[PDB]
Amino acid sequence: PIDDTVEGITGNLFEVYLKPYFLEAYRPIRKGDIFLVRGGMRAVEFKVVETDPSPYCIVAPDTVIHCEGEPIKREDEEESWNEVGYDDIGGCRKQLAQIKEMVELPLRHPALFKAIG
Amino acid sequence: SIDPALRRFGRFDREVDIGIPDATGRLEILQIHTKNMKLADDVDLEQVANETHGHVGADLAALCSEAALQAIRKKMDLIDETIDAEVMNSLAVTMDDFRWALSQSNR
Amino acid sequence: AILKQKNRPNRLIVDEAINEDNSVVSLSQPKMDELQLFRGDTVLLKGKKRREAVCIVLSDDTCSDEKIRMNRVVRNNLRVRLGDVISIQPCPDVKYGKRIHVLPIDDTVEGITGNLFEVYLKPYFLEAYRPIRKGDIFLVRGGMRAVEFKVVETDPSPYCIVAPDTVIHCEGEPIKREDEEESWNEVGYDDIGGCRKQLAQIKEMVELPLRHPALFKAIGVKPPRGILLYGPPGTGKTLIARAVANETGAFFFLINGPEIMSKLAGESESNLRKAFEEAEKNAPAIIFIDELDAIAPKREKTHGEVERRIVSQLLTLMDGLKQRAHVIVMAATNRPNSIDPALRRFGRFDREVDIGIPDATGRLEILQIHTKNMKLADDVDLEQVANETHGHVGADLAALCSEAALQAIRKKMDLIDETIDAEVMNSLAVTMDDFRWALSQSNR
Amino acid sequence: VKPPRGILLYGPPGTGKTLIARAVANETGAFFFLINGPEIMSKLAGESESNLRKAFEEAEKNAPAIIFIDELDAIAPKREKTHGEVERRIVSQLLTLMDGLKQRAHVIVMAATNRPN
Ligand SMILES: Nc1ncnc2c1ncn2[C@@H]1O[C@H](COP(=O)(O)OP(=O)(O)O)[C@@H](O)[C@H]1O
Ligand SMILES: Nc1ncnc2c1ncn2[C@@H]1O[C@H](COP(=O)(O)OP(=O)(O)O)[C@@H](O)[C@H]1O
Ligand SMILES: NC[C@@H](O)c1ccc(Br)cc1
Ligand code: NA
Ligand code: NA
Repeated sequence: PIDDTVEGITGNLFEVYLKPYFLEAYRPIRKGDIFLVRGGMRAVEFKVVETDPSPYCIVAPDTVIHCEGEPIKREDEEESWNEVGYDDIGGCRKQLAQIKEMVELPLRHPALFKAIG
Repeated sequence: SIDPALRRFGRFDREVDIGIPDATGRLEILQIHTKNMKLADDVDLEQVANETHGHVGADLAALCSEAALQAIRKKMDLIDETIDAEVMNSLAVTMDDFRWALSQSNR
Repeated sequence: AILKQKNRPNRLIVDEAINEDNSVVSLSQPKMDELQLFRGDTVLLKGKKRREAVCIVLSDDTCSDEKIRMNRVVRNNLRVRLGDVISIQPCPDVKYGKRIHVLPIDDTVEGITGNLFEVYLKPYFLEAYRPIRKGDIFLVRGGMRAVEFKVVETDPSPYCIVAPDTVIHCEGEPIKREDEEESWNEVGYDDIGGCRKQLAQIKEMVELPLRHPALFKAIGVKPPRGILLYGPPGTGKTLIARAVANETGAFFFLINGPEIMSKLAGESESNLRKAFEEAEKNAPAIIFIDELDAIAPKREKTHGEVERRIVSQLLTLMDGLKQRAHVIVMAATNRPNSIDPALRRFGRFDREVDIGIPDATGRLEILQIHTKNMKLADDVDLEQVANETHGHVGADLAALCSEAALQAIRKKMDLIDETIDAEVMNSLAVTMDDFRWALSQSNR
Repeated sequence: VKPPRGILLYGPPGTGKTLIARAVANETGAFFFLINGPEIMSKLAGESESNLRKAFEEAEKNAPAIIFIDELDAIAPKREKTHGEVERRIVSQLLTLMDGLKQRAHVIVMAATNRPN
């Protein structure tokens, strides 16, 4: 688990979050993946630190899931827990599209504006 | 109400109207603010969206919190340091909980 | 290997009294049948911190099966709040007491002189066969005040029935109110009349954040942060806020609008910030802002930059309140269209409750509340008083009751003319003529 | 039971409001402390508030006492008719002192105005 995302939770996280997430879903996963699971009026994050076979596999009914060890530090990883994104915004598609266009070049391609007047 | 000199060329050069959502937008907002909740089969978020004319996103977010807290209050009685994940993950918010929230008049 | 049942039928949720007597608890009739209890039976109640109480159980046709009605004296003796759980069992083996020892609680008898036993204890126990337990604190009303006593021993021990033959001993060092958990001069929901529905709404709003604060480090859902109470002056807005703090066990910090605004520039803002920090440090807490409009009028009605700075400071402090766990801000105004609308934004004052003027039934309840320490003559007709006080608010009715009592005293200070005597005060009756005199004055 | 704490006397100038307050103090043997509105408001910022507070403390120290505020409206007009933050501070100070009056045993405040509205 990623430490900040399980603070204030107690109990069996595996049974509550990981089992339903993977159950008969045959999810493909890769070593180094960070994934988000929702339930219980919160969201928790986990990191895939190893797989066998390596470095990716399908999590199948026979797959054993190990969860023992030192929790991951959220500051050491790139993830979106509790960060708002466009997926958190409903019912103003056209206004958001306008704003996206307005900021695309200055925020995503800033070097452009030392080339052009 | 703001100082019109703020709209001069090179200051606030663009304006965008973020209005009130329509029924389809309200449904999307309700789906966003329940995505971490367990909703019972009888929850009809489309009905909630249809009857919340004029509400904005903050109103809908407050409604969803109110419904979830009502659900908890109803099932804190039969249970009464750190809360347990299995308890929280099996609690379902029901249509009755949304109906209770929609029937309060103090917001 | 070493266990026992968990969902026990004798675990009940604590609910408010309908019968305000210290010795009585009420159950539903089906629950009494399930537990094989009968009207008048003595029962043993178990609460928190291994506290116990002995009471007489009666049936009540409005009690939910899973709840028990008990007054605030019994709740304190059991160390429970409304909404907590107790257990109840039959207590058939209670004997008539040979002797008991009781002591007064010091603060509650200050300024009284005379024989407290004869004035308070004798009428309280007389032919009532009250069950009592060692360690009980109980409240007795009369003489236009309330006094408190502690049961420090009983024989047999640790509980008995106080019967006509029981000897009551009262000699020794008075009990220190600070060493005990009791409700003397603390306002509760039993001190509030004529706004049952509004109080029920507020109770629901604060239940989880003030009573179950750990919940909100488990879940991402947001509770109410600010509750605005609207209504004319004197409708009990401060009373409600205080009562909710007391009944939930929350720290209570009062901010009074004029007091903040009497300060110099800068000191007003420091005092607001200090209030929120003290509340956070003692959370769960309620901050109550009395006369909010003195601090936070609409920008139209501000004629100064120091006044605008103070409103802005309050807005910023409300915004910080999410970072302050288990703190609820309640605020009161009688000019709701007068306060700054930015106060109603999501995450500031998110809820509003209209505390209106009471109706005739509510006025009667208020009159009963404000006469509960008085001796009322047989001819006092509080229903008549309630019927004729249309438009009055709680403060008006409280003033009326004081005025009637002082008129009664003036009429019987003449025929008598350092410390007043309990027997004099406890035998003085307020009469209908005294209420009629009060109702006929026009100078309030 | 609570006695009256403050008594407002209303009437045109010269109808005996000060006379009444003085006479009640003398006939009851109460200490009498006069606060005159214009005199308070002639003081610098801060001195007005200190003088109000000092009046209530002296009355409490000599109780039973009557504080009489002559020309109350010079100190405590409606917020409409205040054109300054020092004037609003002074009204607020008086409100706070009245609220403290329950903690000051046997002190009655009488006040007079010819503009009660
Ligand atoms: N609903 C009520 N029940 C009992 N007493 C009340 C009620 N409302 C007001 N009072 C009495 O009026 C007085 C002032 O009430 P307060 O809470 O200060 O009113 P507000 O804050 O609304 O101005 C108190 O003595 C209080 O007991
Ligand atoms: N009712 C009265 N009886 C006798 N003299 C009065 C009366 N009312 C006013 N006066 C006289 O008028 C003068 C001023 O009265 P004062 O008490 O200052 O009035 P106010 O305070 O109402 O302005 C005093 O000399 C006082 O004796
Ligand atoms: N001094 C008190 C002592 O006489 C006494 C002890 C116990 C009991 Br029960 C009553 C009285
Ligand atoms: Na991170
Ligand atoms: Na105490």
